[PDB]
Amino acid sequence: AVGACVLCNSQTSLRCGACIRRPFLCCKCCYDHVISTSHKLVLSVNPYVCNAPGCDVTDVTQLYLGGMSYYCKSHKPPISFPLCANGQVFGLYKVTDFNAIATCDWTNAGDYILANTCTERLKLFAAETLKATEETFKLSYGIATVREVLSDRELHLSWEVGKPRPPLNRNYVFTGYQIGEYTFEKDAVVYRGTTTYKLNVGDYFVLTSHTVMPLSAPTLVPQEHYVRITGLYPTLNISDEFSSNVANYQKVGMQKYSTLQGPPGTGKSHFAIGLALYYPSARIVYTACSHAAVDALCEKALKYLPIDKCSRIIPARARVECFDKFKVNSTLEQYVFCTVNALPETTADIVVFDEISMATNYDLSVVNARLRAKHYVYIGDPAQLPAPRTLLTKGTLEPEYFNSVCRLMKTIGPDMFLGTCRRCPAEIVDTVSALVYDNKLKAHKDKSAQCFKMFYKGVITHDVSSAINRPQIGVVREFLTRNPAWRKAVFISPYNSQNAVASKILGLPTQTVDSSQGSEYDYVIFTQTTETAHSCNVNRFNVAITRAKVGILCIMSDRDLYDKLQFTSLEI
Ligand SMILES: CCOC(=O)CN1CCS(=O)(=O)CC1
Ligand SMILES: [Zn+2]
Ligand SMILES: [Zn+2]
Ligand SMILES: [Zn+2]
Repeated sequence: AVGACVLCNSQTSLRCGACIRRPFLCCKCCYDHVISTSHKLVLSVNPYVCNAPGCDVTDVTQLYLGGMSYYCKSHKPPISFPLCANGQVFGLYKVTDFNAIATCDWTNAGDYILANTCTERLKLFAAETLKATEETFKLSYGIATVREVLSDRELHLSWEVGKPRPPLNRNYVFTGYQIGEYTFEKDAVVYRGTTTYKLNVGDYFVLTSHTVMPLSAPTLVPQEHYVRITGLYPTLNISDEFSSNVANYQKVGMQKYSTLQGPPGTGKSHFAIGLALYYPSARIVYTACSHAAVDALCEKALKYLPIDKCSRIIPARARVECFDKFKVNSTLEQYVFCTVNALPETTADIVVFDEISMATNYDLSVVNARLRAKHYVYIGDPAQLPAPRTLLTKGTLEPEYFNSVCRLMKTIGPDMFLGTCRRCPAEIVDTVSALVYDNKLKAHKDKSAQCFKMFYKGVITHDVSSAINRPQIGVVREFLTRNPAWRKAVFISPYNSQNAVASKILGLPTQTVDSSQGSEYDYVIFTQTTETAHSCNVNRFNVAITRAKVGILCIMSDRDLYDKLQFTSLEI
């Protein structure tokens, strides 16, 4: 218990006992904390509790130092000094924002705003506190037990009484009982196990509540600007394919860390892999939160980088399927592709962190703790989707508050901006450029004349809280009969329940906006489903319409976003 203060680093024996993370607080900061919050328990080698037998006084403001022990007002000896006096709490080696982070329930957007506008040490305290809160909230949910096994992909569940039921979607991953991780989609429910096991009745599922480790490293290391490219050796012979990013790869070698805002289809993966061709002797660790984002970088590296110097790090507890073409778990390879949670303790000449809007400050800090690099490159787009904040239910989380990297890209601007979209028909590029990019995203493709929009509110039904709009799926069914080229389209919507109904009626492959991020399809059929803050979110709208290479059909509920779509309007 000899540590450093989380607000001014002043060494102390004091730790707040009411805080879920028990931060070390100095004599002056422990006081401003206990005097302005319900948090009154103070800890050291021994807690600040009354030493008199059977006495339950633990409030530090009601306690005194009786020589070597602590006593309340009713038990203190004549020669006793209060623990709280002169703006200090008695201890060895003798903040409004710290109080709000220590006592908030993380259900409001203002909680996340603060966790990102506060000092660096408070961002790590905020990130452990939030993650610990999120993990103890997983215990609140009830146990699901297999009642009847219908087939190899359908079952019927029996839920625990008294405890709420967690939302049935791919967002929530259960642990079977240790028969492997499992997931469900909606009394006919679909069951998907990470490990193929002959489903037994009586075997139950519980959400994987993992221990929240403390954070040591900052979210962002302190910025360093250099006059020359440092520790990296460029090629003079640089492939014409990657010539557009040569000035940007040099900016990467002349700064400790750099930010790259890359709208959809502007060449983020190409920039990331081309940085390896530009610094060809440099050891690069490629990281992202999801296995899908690490795999998309693995796909781009298979096409340009030597496959024998590549390695895909897969955690021993292999959850879902991964990239198979690289030698697995060879930590020492020049190119290592790995998710943030599976990152080994290693060093690199460059660390590339992709899909930065999906990172949390907890993820940012983990990467700085496991990887010691000469250069760090953060690639993503703050106009794309952030990580789901399971506790947040009141207020909207704006892009400048997703993480430190996004906060920077939205305030001081990004260091590098990929300004030309090569994926989308110009109708889509023109819509999202005006919507989220201040008219600075340019269209490489021409207008495809295959981008359509329909204003159809339909009928909104609900499977618990996940929404369905059957008349919107019916309008799509009518459209498909008249436009059979759209047979190979991917169906996208903001709700998995709309996607389950569209899968059975249309037969199209189905994807939620959130799971479609970073993917591209020739044709996209999007039904807005509802007029909610979730379905009207401009970042989600931006991701939804930028998945299409050739054509898109948008069946809209919101007049604002429908009027903003620079598409050909249809009728029926
Ligand atoms: C030369 C400086 O360029 C930028 O900062 C790029 N900026 C364009 C408008 S945006 O897409 O809204 C935010 C990114
Ligand atoms: Zn302090
Ligand atoms: Zn506290
Ligand atoms: Zn007492």
